[PDB]
Amino acid sequence: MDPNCSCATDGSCSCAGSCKCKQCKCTSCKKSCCSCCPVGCAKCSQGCICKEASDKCSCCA
Amino acid sequence: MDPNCSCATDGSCSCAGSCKCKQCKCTSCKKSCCSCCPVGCAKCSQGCICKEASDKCSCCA
Ligand code: NA
Ligand code: NA
Ligand SMILES: [Zn+2]
Ligand SMILES: [Zn+2]
Ligand SMILES: [Zn+2]
Ligand SMILES: [Zn+2]
Repeated sequence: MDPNCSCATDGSCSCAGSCKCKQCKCTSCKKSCCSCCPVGCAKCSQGCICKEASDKCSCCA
Repeated sequence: MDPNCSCATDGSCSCAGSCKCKQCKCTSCKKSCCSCCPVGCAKCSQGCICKEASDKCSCCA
């Protein structure tokens, strides 16, 4: 339940993207690296390239 | 054609994952953030958590 994930660390959590974690450690959870892109974004797959403002981004299509 | 992507920067590239880029800027390309996980890995979607050794990882299922 490190600063970045508040979940149980025993493998059992089913948060599946409804958590508020920054960097969730649950295998059920596939949230995006940013608020401006879907989790599937091609330009961000090797690493997030956006500025963490939130809102909406100019670097991805 | 920055240090991290060698592609043409005009939108036209169709490398689609056959490039050697570290952080490819082409919208056709969906390579993984690491060598030990598929691009779809749940634990790495908000940010890569693995150690860049390459090989195979202990943090993801
Ligand atoms: Na990409
Ligand atoms: Na995740
Ligand atoms: Zn969880
Ligand atoms: Zn979660
Ligand atoms: Zn390319
Ligand atoms: Zn590429």
